Amino acid sequence: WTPLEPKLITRLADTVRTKGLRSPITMAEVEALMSSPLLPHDVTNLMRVILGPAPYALWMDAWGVQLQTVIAAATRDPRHPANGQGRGERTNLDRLKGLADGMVGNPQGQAALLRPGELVAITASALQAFREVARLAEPAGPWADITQGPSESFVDFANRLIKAVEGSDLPPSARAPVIIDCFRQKSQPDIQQLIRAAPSTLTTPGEIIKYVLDRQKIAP
Repeated sequence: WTPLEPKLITRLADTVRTKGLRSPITMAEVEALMSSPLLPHDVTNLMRVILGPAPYALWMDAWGVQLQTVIAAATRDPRHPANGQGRGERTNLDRLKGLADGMVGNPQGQAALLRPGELVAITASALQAFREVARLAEPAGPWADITQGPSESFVDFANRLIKAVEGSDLPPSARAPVIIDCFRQKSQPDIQQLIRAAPSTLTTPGEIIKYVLDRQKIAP
């Protein structure tokens, strides 16, 4: 786990802003730092600094497509650098994500696992996702967009929310009440009433659900 210096990125991003986020210099400056390969996690951290958390999420969406494009591209052209080595290994979105066994929980080891080149793909793909956001401008939320539905399980959804919050720009405290707050934010009245009727002795993304589930039980 190698923490990158945001101060440096901040200075670079500062120039981008001064030059205009919608300006070309952005790609130049961004390409300057990104000139080299990096991790996907840091990519978000970097972009987050360059672009607020609002547009950050938008970058994720574009990043997803950009990443997918690389996967399909590699699939179409058995000569992609993001590929293990040949058309045998073949690149994967998950792999580029770093969820591959041996890569999860290990950034350095993950990069060392991923041949030299795929990183660049992420860097470029990230740059592409950036321009996508620069073009757009929608104040969307990470968890704000996440809403609990009747079609989707409460726990299943809660996981998606928790996972979102976990990978969101929140302080060391908002990562608990925000998730639960989300539930009592919209969700349903039945569930809402459960949370609202919940005890004031617990307020974490675990006991709240555990309690709700404990209450839900199985009448029928």
